[PDB]
Amino acid sequence: KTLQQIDKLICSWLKQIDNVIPQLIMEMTTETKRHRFDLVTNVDKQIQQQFQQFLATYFPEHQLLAEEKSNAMITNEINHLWIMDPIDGTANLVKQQEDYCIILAYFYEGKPMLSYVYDYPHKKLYKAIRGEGAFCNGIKMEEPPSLKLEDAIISFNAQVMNLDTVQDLFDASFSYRLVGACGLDSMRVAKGQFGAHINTNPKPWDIAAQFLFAELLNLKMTTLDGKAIDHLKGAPFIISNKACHETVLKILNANGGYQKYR
Amino acid sequence: TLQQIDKLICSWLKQIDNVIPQLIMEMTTETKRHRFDLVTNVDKQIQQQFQQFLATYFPEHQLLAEEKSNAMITNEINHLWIMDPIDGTANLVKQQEDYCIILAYFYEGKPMLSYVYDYPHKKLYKAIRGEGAFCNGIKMEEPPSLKLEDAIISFNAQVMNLDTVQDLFDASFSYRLVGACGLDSMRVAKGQFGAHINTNPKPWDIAAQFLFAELLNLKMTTLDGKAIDHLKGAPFIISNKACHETVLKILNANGGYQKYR
Ligand SMILES: [Mg+2]
Ligand SMILES: [Mg+2]
Ligand SMILES: [Mg+2]
Ligand SMILES: [Mg+2]
Repeated sequence: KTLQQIDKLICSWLKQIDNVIPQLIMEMTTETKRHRFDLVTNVDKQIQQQFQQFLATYFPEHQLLAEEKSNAMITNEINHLWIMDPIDGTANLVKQQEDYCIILAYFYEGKPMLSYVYDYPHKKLYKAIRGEGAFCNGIKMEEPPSLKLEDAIISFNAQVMNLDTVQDLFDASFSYRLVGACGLDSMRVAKGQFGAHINTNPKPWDIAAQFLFAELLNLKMTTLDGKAIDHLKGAPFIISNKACHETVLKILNANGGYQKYR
Repeated sequence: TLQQIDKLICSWLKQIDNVIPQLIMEMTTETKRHRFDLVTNVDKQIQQQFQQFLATYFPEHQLLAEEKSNAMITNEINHLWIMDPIDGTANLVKQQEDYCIILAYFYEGKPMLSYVYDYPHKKLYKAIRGEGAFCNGIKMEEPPSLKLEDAIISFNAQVMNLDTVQDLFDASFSYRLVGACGLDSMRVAKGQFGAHINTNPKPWDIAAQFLFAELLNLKMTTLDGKAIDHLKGAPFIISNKACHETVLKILNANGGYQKYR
């Protein structure tokens, strides 16, 4: 199989989920996990099951690393690895029915080859294909214009950060917005609408697709130390326009750094 | 009937839909009071064109609007339209997304028609005294009750004290921000958010919301619980009914929400 061929299969499968999701929204059940605000719905689980049955049924060699199942499951060493957040932004799904997505990323011998962020509520499928480029619904994306921090909007979670560094990021930037799903706030950076998105504790599925978007669109995607991220393991991370990446990291690691307690 | 006036407004909106591309094509950006206070040709032309519409079809009606001078009398005026030609100009210029047109009509002080048009996503929220509130025709209903602890909230955390920001985070389900008063308010009308706060809105930022709040059974007041005068700003909130008091309580507590540094 060629990559365009695999993409044809995956797009096709993502598109056919437009048919299923409404039914699941209509019969939505909710459980908690690590605490009462750590939600998981019937929608998350059904989308994951169906992808795994789809993977089993076309790429039986390939593995799945995904949020709503256990994963061991090794480096890398796994020739063909899929990583999935069946619903990124479950809270938003639950509370708003909007601003959530589906994340998939394909890795061959550890190198990222295909990435998808599907903004279902707005029927906007973002994908990235190595050798072809990045697209939103077939409309090819290009590297965004340079944005300095003071000219850019930033997105991050202000509840899990020391309020001093929160303030500094407000002061240093043009404005603050939050969509509330890593894949969506990440896409706003890829489109050039936000200068940078931060998440101080993502799981691997929250950021798996963004790797290839960052590469093909000359974005910086690093740890909050400016280091490479290991796609199997999470790390605190940033996805940024090139002209403001250094400035945001400088601000975050300043004065003892960015955690509550420093 | 306002049904009639509504058809005409809707038809003006359709016409503006065909116009905005051209305006973007030749977009031009200036700043007003500071580097963060933007205006573009899109703002100016949309406004000028409603002014023309109104001079054509309703010559006794008056217009209070962001991009022009306004005097223009408090009380004592029978047909008044309030306009924010683009609400979320920062979003337009920075994101080309999440901005709206805000338009509302007031007959002897009373809300009769209101319009929040989310052009980017082709969604028109309207409200019509006697008929109801609509989103592209689908009738909007009063949203379910939302206690604060089960609700997402939206506000500008930069303009506020960081102790009351925290206390607001502590008491709600989560925090989001769209960045246009029109759209953050419509999230509340839809029950996606429990409340939205703006501490220093202009009349045009909040003018459409009065009529939505009334018909959908929301609360809309100052940050002291009072009636808002539609002709002048005031620090304001629009809230699901089941979280209004709690939010106001938290905002006024420990000496208030205002910056101290
Ligand atoms: Mg989760
Ligand atoms: Mg998830
Ligand atoms: Mg303005
Ligand atoms: Mg405006």
